[PDB]
Amino acid sequence: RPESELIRQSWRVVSRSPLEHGTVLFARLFALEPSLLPLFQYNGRQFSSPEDSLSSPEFLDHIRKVMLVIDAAVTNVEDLSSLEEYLTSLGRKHRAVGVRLSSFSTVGESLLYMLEKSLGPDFTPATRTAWSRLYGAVVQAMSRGW
Amino acid sequence: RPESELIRQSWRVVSRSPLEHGTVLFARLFALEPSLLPLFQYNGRQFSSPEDSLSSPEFLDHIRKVMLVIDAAVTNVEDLSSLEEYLTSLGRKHRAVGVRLSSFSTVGESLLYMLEKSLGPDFTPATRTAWSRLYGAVVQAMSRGW
Amino acid sequence: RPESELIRQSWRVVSRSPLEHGTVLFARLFALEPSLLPLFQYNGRQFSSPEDSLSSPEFLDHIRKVMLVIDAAVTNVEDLSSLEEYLTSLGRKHRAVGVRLSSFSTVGESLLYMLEKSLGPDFTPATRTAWSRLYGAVVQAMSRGW
Amino acid sequence: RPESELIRQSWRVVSRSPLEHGTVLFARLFALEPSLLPLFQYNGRQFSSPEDSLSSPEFLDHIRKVMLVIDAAVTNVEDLSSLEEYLTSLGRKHRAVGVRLSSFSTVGESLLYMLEKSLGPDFTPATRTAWSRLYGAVVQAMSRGW
Amino acid sequence: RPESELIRQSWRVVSRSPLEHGTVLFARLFALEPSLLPLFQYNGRQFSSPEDSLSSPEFLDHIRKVMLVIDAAVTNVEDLSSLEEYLTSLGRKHRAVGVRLSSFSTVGESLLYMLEKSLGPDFTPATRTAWSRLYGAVVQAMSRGW
Amino acid sequence: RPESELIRQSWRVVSRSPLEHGTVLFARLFALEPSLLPLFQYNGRQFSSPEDSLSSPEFLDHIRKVMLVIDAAVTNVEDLSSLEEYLTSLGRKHRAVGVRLSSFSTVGESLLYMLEKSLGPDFTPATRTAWSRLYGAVVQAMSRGW
Ligand code: HEM
Ligand code: HEM
Ligand code: HEM
Ligand code: HEM
Ligand code: HEM
Ligand code: HEM
Repeated sequence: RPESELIRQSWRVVSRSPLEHGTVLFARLFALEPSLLPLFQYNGRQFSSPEDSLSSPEFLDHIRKVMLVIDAAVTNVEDLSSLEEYLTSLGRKHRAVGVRLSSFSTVGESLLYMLEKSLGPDFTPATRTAWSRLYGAVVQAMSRGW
Repeated sequence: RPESELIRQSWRVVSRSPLEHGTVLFARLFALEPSLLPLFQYNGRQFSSPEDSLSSPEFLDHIRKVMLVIDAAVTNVEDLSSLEEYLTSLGRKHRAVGVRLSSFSTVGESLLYMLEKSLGPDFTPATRTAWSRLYGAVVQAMSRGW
Repeated sequence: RPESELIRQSWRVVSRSPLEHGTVLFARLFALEPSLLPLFQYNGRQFSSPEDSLSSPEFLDHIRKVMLVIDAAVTNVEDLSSLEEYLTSLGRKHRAVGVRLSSFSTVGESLLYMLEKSLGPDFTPATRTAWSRLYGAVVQAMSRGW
Repeated sequence: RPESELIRQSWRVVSRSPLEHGTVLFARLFALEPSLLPLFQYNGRQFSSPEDSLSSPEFLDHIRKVMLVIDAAVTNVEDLSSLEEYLTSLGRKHRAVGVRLSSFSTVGESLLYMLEKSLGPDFTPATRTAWSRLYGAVVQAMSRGW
Repeated sequence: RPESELIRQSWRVVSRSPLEHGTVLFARLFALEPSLLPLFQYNGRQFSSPEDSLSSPEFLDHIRKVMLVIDAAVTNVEDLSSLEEYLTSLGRKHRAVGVRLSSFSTVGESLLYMLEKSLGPDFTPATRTAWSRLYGAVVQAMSRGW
Repeated sequence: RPESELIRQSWRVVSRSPLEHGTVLFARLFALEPSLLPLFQYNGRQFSSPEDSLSSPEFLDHIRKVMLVIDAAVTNVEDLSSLEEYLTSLGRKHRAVGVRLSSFSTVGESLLYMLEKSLGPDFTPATRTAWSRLYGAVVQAMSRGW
């Protein structure tokens, strides 16, 4: 894939500061779909507002985990089947905790939003399409699990 | 069930003032999912904002009805099969008016939110888990209807 | 004042259920001006969302207090100078806790909103103007205090 | 259908200024379901806020297209099978771009909202029911496509 | 002023469709400051949500009036003292209806937002600064009135 | 001051990760007062949504600056007059860019919110009061400038 280098080059920016960038992704996600806020429950409490999630060490650690799994997809962008079973197992964990398959698009839109805002003019049409394809391949792998 | 007493003890607080507590539950529900606001249409009009629903006698009467059905679940917590057909009939009514099965989780999260906020430190881990199980049993009964 | 009976007649509806109606007024107030939410701090904690305030016994008791002071204005609508010093003392308490004079209009708009929604077609033009005048007279009395 | 004239008479108001009215419909749609905002992507960019969509010529042109297709349904209200294949083809296009069948209700609620707000007292019970039936027939035609 | 041509050239875009552009400005204004929504009251009713304002013929006519007064400022950009008394009289009307001097900045930010979104890359730094200066001169003229 | 150690001890938590904590403070600030979003304009563009600010390197650098100035107040908590002229000069800069004195309370509430959420049960009554006093002393110093 020639778009493998578009993904690698565009991820370098974000990968140097994964929590700041992941913070944009989750801020966007809760602005688009605040009904996902209750899925993140730590110490038996529900976040009242999206800004409450940003004060939780557990939640910020969850952001870091998400960013490491996207980073792994980037590392394996030229295949992606090297991570197939890890992603199917990650999908099984999602279904277990009550996440719906239909919510995948909103997370993808939040990731694309975060990339658009970080790269500016460098988030070219080809770069956008390459990320949509990567994300789609990741979600397909995770979808085996429902 | 030993958690039957956790449910009964925790419901006494809320059951003494069902409209105030139900008001928290619906306020939370519309904050998490404002797309449910149009399902409550009285006198051929749509609520523009969540606060509009709180001014409607019909809507507040709907809150009271919801709270009485949760109260009935509490009264029958040691079985729950005593209410099985009433709940299946309630499920049929829901499908009829356009409510989706997928919205059950958001209502459950709103109920758990209302209980967390009312009980504070008394909403222990065991109490939380007991309510999730009760609510799950109620939704399972209602789900026969779609 | 002939509008004294418009105020008395229109207040009877609301006065029979002061917490439900006051709940609409404060729900509207926080929807219009969420920056007022932090002024209501009980047990050293800030409400994260407007729906959090509706779960607080202290806050609901504050609503009841507000509704009793509007009720007192209605009781004294034919004069209003009978309550002048009580209202000036209430104004002093407001300035003390950090409330700004400029926020009076938003509270007035929330009260008028609550009355419009409760009375429907009975909230005639004359009724609206009578309430605006009463509220203005109340705020003038309270404004001595800043 | 006798409600054919209720639909025609009520549409004349809106049809004279299709962009202003369509603007209400989409403003309502994004207020109820902001997660639909990312589906409208032009020039490789995502709208950050609903008000951003109203500044986009492409988006306003999309509103005009939607309003012309509702207008065509009105023109063919006495049958509706004259437009069956056009609507099935429109449904296929929707599935292609990632729109879910479940989102149809929210668009219907936004259309009914726009009609209620435009007609006021002229949006009688019979008029409301006639539009719900028309919209339902349109969505049924479009649903063949998923 | 050499920035007189930057203002004239940038206004031509917007002036051809004043209601669509004014709609962006007011949508932005209510998103930034929803407490201004109650100031626009027609037929003795308050808008519950910003989208309600967009359904009101009176409100859309108010948008057109605002856009004509900005257009007049553009027409007189090389002086602006030709409109001094009209603007002072407009300021007096504002104070009368309860608008605060402090709200001028938010309206200016909404206008600049609308211009940024309409012009894109054509809303250069010099164009931005020229509009800020024009708007400031308009508000100074209107401020005599409080 | 004995509350000097309450401030120092409570700041250690936050001072180790100033951007994450500052991010909570600004997220809260924009949730309470979205009309402050346009004051942060970089590269001649306005943030459409609060989440847009979190993607801006300039804005995140502004957060770091704010956190360093609060850190300086903590370092000088036993006097605070050691920073008097720096703070008066910072106040002059604020007035210059259009910030209002009245917005100080909302920033203080956002800071207290961030501290409450970071410390949990360690944000005792005495700790809360100590921070309110420090913040008040800072704002008093900055207020010379308007
Ligand atoms: C369908 C949309 C999604 C939703 C609603 C969702 C939500 C969640 C939730 C609620 C958790 C558990 C939180 C906790 O208990 O700490 C979680 C875990 C996680 N998510 Fe997602 N998620 C979605 C998609 C994704 C995607 C697309 C990825 C990246 C490939 C991802 C990466 C992760 C990771 C790495 C974890 C930690 C799993 C573990 O505990 O081993 N998620 N997600
Ligand atoms: C799936 C999530 C739900 C949604 C979206 C929903 C929505 C609705 C709606 C729109 C109505 C009709 C309103 C009216 O016309 O007055 C209704 C009725 C009602 N709901 Fe729900 N509901 C949900 C779940 C529940 C649950 C979990 C309970 C409690 C077990 C419940 C209790 C009731 C009751 C008691 C009624 C009145 C039924 C009757 O007319 O006989 N609902 N609900
Ligand atoms: C200017 C707009 C207003 C704001 C921001 C405001 C806010 C507040 C706050 C923050 C409190 C103290 C809460 C507590 O510690 O429990 C309070 C108390 C109160 N307010 Fe207001 N208020 C406003 C106007 C009014 C008006 C117009 C009335 C009715 C005439 C009113 C009636 C009351 C009453 C009766 C109390 C309780 C006072 C006491 O402790 O003795 N307020 N208000
Ligand atoms: C299920 C709810 C719906 C959603 C989420 C939705 C969303 C969309 C989207 C994302 C597009 C493409 C935008 C673009 O690329 O410019 C579109 C196109 C369109 N929609 Fe919808 N839509 C829905 C239902 C409807 C309905 C009920 C109608 C009217 C019958 C309608 C009329 C149209 C038309 C006429 C187009 C242009 C199609 C073309 O490119 O040929 N949509 N819609
Ligand atoms: C300070 C911020 C402002 C606020 C809160 C505000 C609000 C209002 C309100 C509430 C009205 C009366 C609505 C009605 O009854 O129909 C009005 C009228 C109007 N405004 Fe503003 N406005 C502001 C600034 C401006 C600016 C900067 C301009 C353009 C120079 C402007 C142009 C107009 C015009 C032309 C009218 C119609 C006046 C008339 O009745 O003769 N406004 N405004
Ligand atoms: C009154 C409420 C406040 C508002 C609305 C406000 C807003 C702003 C704005 C708009 C800027 C300039 C942004 C830029 O161009 O990058 C700024 C700068 C700054 N603010 Fe605030 N601010 C407030 C209070 C405070 C407080 C209480 C502190 C901490 C003591 C603070 C610390 C700073 C610092 C350190 C800077 C950078 C100044 C420089 O350029 O030298 N601000 N603030």
